[PDB]
Amino acid sequence: ERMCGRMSDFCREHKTTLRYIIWGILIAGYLALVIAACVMNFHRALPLFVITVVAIFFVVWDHLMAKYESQIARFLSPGQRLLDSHWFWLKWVIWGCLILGVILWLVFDTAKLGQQQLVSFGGLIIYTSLTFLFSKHPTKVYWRPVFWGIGLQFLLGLLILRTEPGFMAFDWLGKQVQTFLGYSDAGASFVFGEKYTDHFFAFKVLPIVIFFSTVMSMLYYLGLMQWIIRKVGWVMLVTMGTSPVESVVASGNIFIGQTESPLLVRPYLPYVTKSELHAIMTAGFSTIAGSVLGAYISFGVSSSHLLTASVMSAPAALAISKLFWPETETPKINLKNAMKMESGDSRNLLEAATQGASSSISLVANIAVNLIAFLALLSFMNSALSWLGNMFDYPQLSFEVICSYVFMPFAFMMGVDWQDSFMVAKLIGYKTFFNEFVAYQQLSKLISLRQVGGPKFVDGVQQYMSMRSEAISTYALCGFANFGSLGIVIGGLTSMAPSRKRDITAGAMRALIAGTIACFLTACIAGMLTNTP
Amino acid sequence: ERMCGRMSDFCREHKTTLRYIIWGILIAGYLALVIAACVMNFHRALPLFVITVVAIFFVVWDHLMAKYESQIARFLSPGQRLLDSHWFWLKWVIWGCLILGVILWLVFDTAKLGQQQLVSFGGLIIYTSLTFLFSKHPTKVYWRPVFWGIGLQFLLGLLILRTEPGFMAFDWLGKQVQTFLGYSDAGASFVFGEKYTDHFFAFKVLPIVIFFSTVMSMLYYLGLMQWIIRKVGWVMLVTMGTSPVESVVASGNIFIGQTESPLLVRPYLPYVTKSELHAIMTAGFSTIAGSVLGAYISFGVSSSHLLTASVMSAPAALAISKLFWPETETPKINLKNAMKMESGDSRNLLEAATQGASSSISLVANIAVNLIAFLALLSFMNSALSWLGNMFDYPQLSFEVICSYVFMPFAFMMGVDWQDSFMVAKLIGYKTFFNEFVAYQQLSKLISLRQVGGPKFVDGVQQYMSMRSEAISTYALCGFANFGSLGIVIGGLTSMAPSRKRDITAGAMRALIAGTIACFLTACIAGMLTNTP
Amino acid sequence: ERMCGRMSDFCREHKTTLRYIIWGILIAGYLALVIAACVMNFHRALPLFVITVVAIFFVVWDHLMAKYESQIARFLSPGQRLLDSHWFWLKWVIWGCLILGVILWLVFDTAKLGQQQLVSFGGLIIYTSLTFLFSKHPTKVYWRPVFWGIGLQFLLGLLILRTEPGFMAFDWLGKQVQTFLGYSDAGASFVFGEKYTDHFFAFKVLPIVIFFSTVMSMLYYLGLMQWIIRKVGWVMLVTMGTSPVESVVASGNIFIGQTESPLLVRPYLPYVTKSELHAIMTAGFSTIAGSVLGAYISFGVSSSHLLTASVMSAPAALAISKLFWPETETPKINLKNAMKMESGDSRNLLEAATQGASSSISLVANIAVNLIAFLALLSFMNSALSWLGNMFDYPQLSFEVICSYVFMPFAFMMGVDWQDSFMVAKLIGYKTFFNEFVAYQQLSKLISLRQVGGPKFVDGVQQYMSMRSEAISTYALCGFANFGSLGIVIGGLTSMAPSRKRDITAGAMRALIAGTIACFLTACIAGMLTNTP
Ligand SMILES: CC(C)C(=O)OC[C@H]1O[C@@H](n2ccc(NO)nc2=O)[C@H](O)[C@@H]1O
Ligand SMILES: CC(C)C(=O)OC[C@H]1O[C@@H](n2ccc(NO)nc2=O)[C@H](O)[C@@H]1O
Ligand SMILES: CC(C)C(=O)OC[C@H]1O[C@@H](n2ccc(NO)nc2=O)[C@H](O)[C@@H]1O
Repeated sequence: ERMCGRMSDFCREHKTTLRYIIWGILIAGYLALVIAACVMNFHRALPLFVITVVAIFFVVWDHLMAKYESQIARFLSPGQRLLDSHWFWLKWVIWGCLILGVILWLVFDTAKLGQQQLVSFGGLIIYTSLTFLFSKHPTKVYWRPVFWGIGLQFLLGLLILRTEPGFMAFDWLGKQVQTFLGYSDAGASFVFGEKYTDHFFAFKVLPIVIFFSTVMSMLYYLGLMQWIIRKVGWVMLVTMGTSPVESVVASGNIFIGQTESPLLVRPYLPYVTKSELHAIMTAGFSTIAGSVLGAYISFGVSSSHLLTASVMSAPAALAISKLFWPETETPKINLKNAMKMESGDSRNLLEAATQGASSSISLVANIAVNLIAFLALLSFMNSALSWLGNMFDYPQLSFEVICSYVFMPFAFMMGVDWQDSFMVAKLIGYKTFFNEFVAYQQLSKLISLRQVGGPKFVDGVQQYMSMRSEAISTYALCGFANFGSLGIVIGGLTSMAPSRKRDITAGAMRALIAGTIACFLTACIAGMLTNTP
Repeated sequence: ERMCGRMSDFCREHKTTLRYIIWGILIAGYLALVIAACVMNFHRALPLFVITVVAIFFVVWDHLMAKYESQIARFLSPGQRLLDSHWFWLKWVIWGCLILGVILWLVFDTAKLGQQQLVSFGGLIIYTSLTFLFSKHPTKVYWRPVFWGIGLQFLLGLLILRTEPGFMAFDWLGKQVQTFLGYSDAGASFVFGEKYTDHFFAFKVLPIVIFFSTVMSMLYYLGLMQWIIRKVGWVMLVTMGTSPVESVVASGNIFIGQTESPLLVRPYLPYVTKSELHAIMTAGFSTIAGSVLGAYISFGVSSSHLLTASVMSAPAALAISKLFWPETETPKINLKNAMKMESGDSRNLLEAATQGASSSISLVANIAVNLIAFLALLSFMNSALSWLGNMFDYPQLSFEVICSYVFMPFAFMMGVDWQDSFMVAKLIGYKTFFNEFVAYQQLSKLISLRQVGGPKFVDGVQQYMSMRSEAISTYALCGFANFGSLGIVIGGLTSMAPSRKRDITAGAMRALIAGTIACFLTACIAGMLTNTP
Repeated sequence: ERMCGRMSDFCREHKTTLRYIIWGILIAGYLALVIAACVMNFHRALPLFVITVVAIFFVVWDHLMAKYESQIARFLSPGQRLLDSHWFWLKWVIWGCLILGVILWLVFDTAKLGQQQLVSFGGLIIYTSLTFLFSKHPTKVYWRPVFWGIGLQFLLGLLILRTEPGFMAFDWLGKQVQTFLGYSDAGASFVFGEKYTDHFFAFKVLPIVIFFSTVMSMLYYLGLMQWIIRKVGWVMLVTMGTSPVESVVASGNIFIGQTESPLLVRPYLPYVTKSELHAIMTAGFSTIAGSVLGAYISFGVSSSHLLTASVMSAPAALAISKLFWPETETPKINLKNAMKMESGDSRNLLEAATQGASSSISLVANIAVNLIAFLALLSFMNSALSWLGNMFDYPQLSFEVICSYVFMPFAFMMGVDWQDSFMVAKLIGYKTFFNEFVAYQQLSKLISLRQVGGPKFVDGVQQYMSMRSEAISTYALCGFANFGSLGIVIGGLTSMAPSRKRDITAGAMRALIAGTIACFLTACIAGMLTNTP
């Protein structure tokens, strides 16, 4: 017993020092492995060396910003005062310079590119104007979030699309995510056997979703996801000027699904204002999760375009949300509380993985049941429309025919050419009434038809559309905004915050409309930047 | 801003007028489409014209009954007083006339028809007498509900079976329902692939259930289901004299499943009396849902017989409920509250569809798990009985052999001939211990064997039974009354009304027995009316 | 009415007499059937006669012990007093005799058997010593439970393994269980079709689990399971000296899963001491449920070894629990309350079956989702380790390679030979990180490779291992202790006893360690007793 007591006392004395020493030893061993790998063959060790260098740089940056925050603020303070003193006259100069730059760039670039590249900008203006017309509180609107959101969308699109080094990186990331979800697919062969490929949707895709959920739970436990969310949220906060919680949610939704994104700020969900809740819902509807990215890339959709649309949607979502539902009440939640995100209660990484996997049970069942019901309803609608048309000697009437004409103006305003506008409208209708999976499947069929080659017109029916229309469709359809998703989001949010149940239902439909409009704005910018083939 | 305010004021002024104008314009457009279709070719447009005519007739009837209710009541009032004044002597005359008519009809028709058809009437009397013997409160019984229920069953059966125009309509409706669910069958190919036919029960049937649930939720939101329920409930109320809530529930169960039927009067479940709760459970157990109708028709079961049994069961269920558990306490719930049914809270039709689809998740899983467990138990029971019989040199002993002898008297009393009574008893045992699905499957196998033709007796074992026995089996087995299904009904009812859990548990078994007896009474009437082949 | 009243009075008078008479008549009929079967052919009727004889003997024994308990206690009392009077000097004599017998038995047998058999006893000593070193309260320990637990384990292993009559009985029981669950396998063909064999794990095994749950619920309602639990618990209580509640829980866990084990003493969970809660958790972690027994036997694992390990684990679990976390506070719960177990509230057997089947829905879904997630994580881990190894010119690095070296000492201390220690270590790592199912699958693959025959070494990689190593692996891996089960057990126990939630969370890891240590002790005993092939 005496030896046990002495050992306990010794452990108590050196606890912090022992933890520091063991962590340092582990880090030193990792560095030794890296240096040995570099010594043996640097070319093979290049990725590990790059990862180590970037990790060290980020850690040093974080430590410096933490420790020296006061000094940096003191250094920045005089500049802010000088700018404020001269701001009154200088604001007009800045605005005039920005307008002149916009005019010059638009004229030169878009005029040289062609007429269609300019209709995209026209559609962007039209969409922003229409959102302003039908706003909840038109009189009280803050234009800084809207203008900064559009500017950030433009800058990100310009960098990613007009620069080859930017273009390649997103393709590389898309390939990596596809490979990760391919690893996901293989693991599900055990449970359902090697004949799991027979039932493609139920066996591959739903385990893909489950594995993504488990991985996200594990990363949340480790504390990586939170870091990236904080970085992007700080960028949006320091530029757009939005509230902290809505910014954090918007940053999270880029790689998190709509259902699980509010869990980031669940503890403060009861106290959020109506505007912030509408912003949360709009961000949820306007961005897709990482799980579907692999499947969509597999269909044939471009990885770079998908990732660019996902990144660009969040600023668009916030801007459109602010313009649609401007805030009229003070925000109670503080920045420090919002940025802080509680880690998983799971004791160890494997418990976090188990808890993350278990949650997915409901989601897959809901998705499958909803798909079955809505596809059956679509078949019945097609049969009934065909029956009705036969009376008037037009037996070809169907859901697709109606949706082609109904949604054509939106496709045309986005910058698609006249002929392909109907085809894009069909996809937009499929995305609206049914989940985007089917619309992306149709788009992949069209892309395959174009790639194979052959007659553009087998008969008076067009078979495939141009590359630029495909890019614009990829941007437009990158969202979870569906008439079926409306119910599940309402249910989940009301479950998280029962007190706010009355508020959640009121703003859901406006949130869905705002999400669709944000997708349209992203498509407009992409069309404006992409050249005609 | 001023223009927006003026527009808002103008919209506020004409709100009701604008809604009326837009609805009228839509109706006028529909009428124009109908008239154009009739002009072009009346023969093709015949169904649309008939539907429009019947809809207009029903709308006008409803409007007139609403507006002129007081005038009609005033006109009816003197007749009621005159009847009441002379009722004392006239009641004996009416009863004697009814008895004489019953005697004449029974004698002529059944005596000419044969002996077996008369045993059906004998069995009807026997079942009613036995129910009266073992009533909860034999002294206090109201015979008007029982007599009116039997009379309505007889009238509906007579009309549907003995008249060709009545017989054809129910076949037509059965075909329509079959096609309507076939639309669901196709829709589930997407989720489970084109090889879904490999696993027949799990893939086709459960999506059939899901689609039926979604369609029922959508119709409930629109407000059609409620209309038919109100009409049939009013008929039963004005003839049988039962309480309003039980009548509403019974009318709904004709096309609604037992699990979802109480949702019609969910808000008033806490305050219902014990007798009304027993009536609800009996109505739930004695009728089948619309979802299984398509599958059962597909197996080979006659559509007209299935629909006729479903329609006839509800009056039988109410009459047997009243006789078995007569009410001894006053009914609190009013007619207006009961007939009024709150529409779905879903904001839009598609939200209603999603919510209806989501609820079905539990039901399908419960059905699958229960079927797996009970079929495994059946296999074990057969193996153990065969093992025991071999000791006594009878290795063929099995569940079917015992159930053939055990349930033979019930089959014989229903009017089935002596030879086929054992085969009907096997089906009755399968229906009692396991769901009606397996029993209908066996009946379909027997019907196919009869239709193919061949030896009636391959050996001393009979292979198939006569057509009339098949009809009586179709009537007898049209119910959801099973031992396995007892638990789920109790769970659902307790979930809806936690306060009444003690009342729910006490009366479940009696309700199940009452439902089985109501099914037997319907089978007896069908046997009485159907001629010997 | 008067006749009904007279009948009711007559029934009330003879209630108890009538019930006794009807039960006696049924028993007499069963006896007549048995005697007729014996008359016709005794050889065929042997099993039924044996079952009847054993049942009669057990009923008579229970009745006699009930009625004559006071007389037996009075007869036993003088012996207890005489032993207590002379215990002071006699205890040393007893301990010395036990030690001398242990020395003689160890020397004579093991020295003859070889070096390998003795390392198992050495490992047993090492494990006990290590558990004693790191005890929660090392100063205060009661050694009688530990010594008696080890003695009972040794005796049971000796009887079952070294005697042919004992060895055959467990094989017979295993075959019976395998057939009993093969009955379940057939029953699931209906729901999933005759092509259910295509998806082996999802369709066969999960229905096996469902059927086991249903049968266990039915037996719990009938009241058989409780009888066996009481008998074994009384044996453990009268020999080991543990508290009644922990003994009751441990005895049940032999054939009951960890999740449902505390429901036996749920009402008293709030008042249990910390040590008793630790014992409950340890017993839960160290034993497998009956459902997996059929599947594991089907894979090829020996039935006798599986059943022997399951039986032996509970005494080992209790002994290790007491040694690791000794009790420091008084037990409030009484023996009578603990032994008494409330029966299921289900009204009839079929309601119990339905309720048992319904409960299994969550378990199967959780198991499938966890398997998918963890297998995907394993694939990703193997790919990443292979990528890292290639940099250092060792592309074969993988999870198996690391776990072979990491867990080798544990395998060696159990008595496995040097060459097979690494192969056993891979299985131990699989069991620790993932559920025992995958480890047993790998063991079955190895057993099949051995049985088929061929090269022991296709190359410098060993292909299959010896029989004794397979037996030791079977003993070692018979547990539910996994890093993922940590969360599920904590959640389940905390759901039952919110008051003790903090204690449940505090003492989970120690129980998880103790379960693996107890499994290792059982494996050590099995290795010590099993001869080298
Ligand atoms: C799984 C994908 C390929 C699919 O075809 O499903 C369609 C619907 O699944 C919803 N969904 C999906 C993922 C997620 N988190 O990863 N949260 C969601 O809500 C979402 O509404 C979408 O429309
Ligand atoms: C689904 C059919 C084809 C089947 O084979 O399963 C039999 C069991 O399904 C229950 N059931 C069915 C439908 C419904 N609403 O549409 N409510 C229910 O409860 C019903 O009680 C019976 O026991
Ligand atoms: C079930 C078999 C076929 C399987 O492959 O999965 C293994 C996992 O199933 C858990 N399990 C199992 C039974 C039970 N009660 O009978 N309670 C449980 O928790 C337990 O954790 C184990 O690891």
